[PDB]
Amino acid sequence: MATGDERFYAEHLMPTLQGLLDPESAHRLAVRFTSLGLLPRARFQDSDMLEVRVLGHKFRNPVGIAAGFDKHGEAVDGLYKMGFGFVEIGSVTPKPQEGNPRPRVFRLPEDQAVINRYGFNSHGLSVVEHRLRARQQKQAKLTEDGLPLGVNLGKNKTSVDAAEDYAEGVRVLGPLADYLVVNVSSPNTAGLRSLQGKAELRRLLTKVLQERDGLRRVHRPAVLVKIAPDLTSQDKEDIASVVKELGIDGLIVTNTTVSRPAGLQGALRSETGGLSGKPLRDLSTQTIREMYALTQGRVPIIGVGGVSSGQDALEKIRAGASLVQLYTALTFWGPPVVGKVKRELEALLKEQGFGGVTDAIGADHRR
Ligand SMILES: Cc1cc2nc3c(=O)[nH]c(=O)nc-3n(C[C@H](O)[C@H](O)[C@H](O)COP(=O)(O)O)c2cc1C
Ligand SMILES: O=C(O)c1[nH]c(=O)[nH]c(=O)c1CCc1ccc(-c2ccccc2)cc1
Ligand SMILES: CCCCCCCCCC[N+](C)(C)[O-]
Ligand SMILES: CCCCCCCCCC[N+](C)(C)[O-]
Ligand SMILES: CCCCCCCCCC[N+](C)(C)[O-]
Ligand SMILES: CCCCCCCCCC[N+](C)(C)[O-]
Ligand SMILES: CCCCCCCCCC[N+](C)(C)[O-]
Ligand SMILES: CCCCCCCCCC[N+](C)(C)[O-]
Ligand SMILES: O=C(O)c1cc(=O)[nH]c(=O)[nH]1
Ligand SMILES: [Cl-]
Repeated sequence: MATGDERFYAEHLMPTLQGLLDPESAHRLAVRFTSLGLLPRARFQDSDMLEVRVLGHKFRNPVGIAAGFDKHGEAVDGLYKMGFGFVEIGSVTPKPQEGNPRPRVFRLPEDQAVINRYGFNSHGLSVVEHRLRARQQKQAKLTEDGLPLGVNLGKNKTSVDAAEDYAEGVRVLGPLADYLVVNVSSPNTAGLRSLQGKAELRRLLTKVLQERDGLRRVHRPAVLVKIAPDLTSQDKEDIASVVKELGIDGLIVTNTTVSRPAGLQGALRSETGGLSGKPLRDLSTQTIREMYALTQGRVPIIGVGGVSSGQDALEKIRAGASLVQLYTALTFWGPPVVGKVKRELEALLKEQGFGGVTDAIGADHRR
């Protein structure tokens, strides 16, 4: 196949919207529309070849919405409707906070990229908890039906105890989540990425895991750590070592990059913030590949960064990802991108002689 809506969105609707509205306004409107289920028809029907079992769950397809689109858990059901196999909300911080001053998001159209410096704009734990609670049973059913929910946790700008911020998040939202993410890789909170270093991480993660283990069984989420694409080889080794020592459930690979790859064309390339989309794609993929190897393929990875096609998804899966996420591609191609990626991925799995996604995970390593 290959669709009318895909072409219409790509060639007319999205460019027109970007023309009318700055990126943060467009994002806010998109959250609203999605929250109301005002979406183009998602014709694609997930086949069994797309199902994955990981992280204590069944995932009907392996394509999720990355953190940052639904920061505050306002559009979860709309996102499933859009065809994502799983939804991750957040980052959520303990107390509400405004984030950085505007403008703080920038398009690089020539690069199929975005740069953001939101700074964990967040409604806070309390608000989000209540919002999730209002739909908790409906989510339990969705999760049973292979449509899990992740919650990504951040820390407030003025916090004097990062580990406590994460612990508070585990206590408040963990009971509502299939998986939690310790996001220690935003580039837009001072000092945060230092939490990726070995001693800090071990201390923070031990606390987080303790908190988690203290939740009742039916409310006990998987815990993953989301890492930057900008780590040294030493940092990566250290993270793998800690994940193994502590039994962390998985990794999310990667956040945005503070690098500016050679060749960027957008006028806005030198704006401060994290860069996402196509220029991030292979950097991301390579990081997955390295982490999979460092963890002996025993630690589930959710691969993210510059996925806008089936090939992109498959490349990450073959590199070691059990699941993938996308955000920036949505910002270019709109909702039809979801079915596009899934249709393309199913075709390529068939063409490469995989019985389904599961058979492709980590395949490059076994060559
Ligand atoms: C506007 C924007 C906001 C984001 N905010 C968050 C966040 O709150 N937490 C997080 O873990 N990642 C956040 N990210 C990163 C994405 O989850 C993802 O890791 C990254 O953008 C790479 O995927 P992509 O190239 O498909 O966008 C954000 C990304 C963008 C573009
Ligand atoms: O337009 C953007 O630049 C932008 N930037 C971001 O950083 N985040 C965003 O979310 C966006 C907007 C992307 C978007 C997503 C969904 C839609 C949509 C939703 C429902 C129905 C039709 C379109 C439209 C635009
Ligand atoms: C101005 C010359 C015509 C170019 C417009 C592009 C053709 C249609 C694009 C795809 N469609 C919107 C029909 O789905
Ligand atoms: C609310 C819709 C207002 C639309 C006004 C702009 C129409 C320009 C069409 C541009 N394009 C050829 C890319 O579709
Ligand atoms: C109101 C300012 C002009 C924007 C009108 C909306 C259509 C913009 C489409 C731009 N472009 C031709 C590059 O697609
Ligand atoms: C709402 C402020 C700017 C308008 C941008 C585009 C809105 C398009 C509305 C489409 N719809 C068919 C649902 O009415
Ligand atoms: C009814 C047409 C409304 C005029 C819209 C003016 C364009 C807004 C500027 C957005 N921008 C090009 C900076 O993205
Ligand atoms: C955030 C920009 C949204 C603009 C276009 C919305 C199109 C909605 C189509 C709804 N329908 C249910 C009619 O498909
Ligand atoms: O809120 C942000 O600035 C944000 C958080 C995150 O983890 N990644 C990112 O690119 N932006
Ligand atoms: Cl420059």
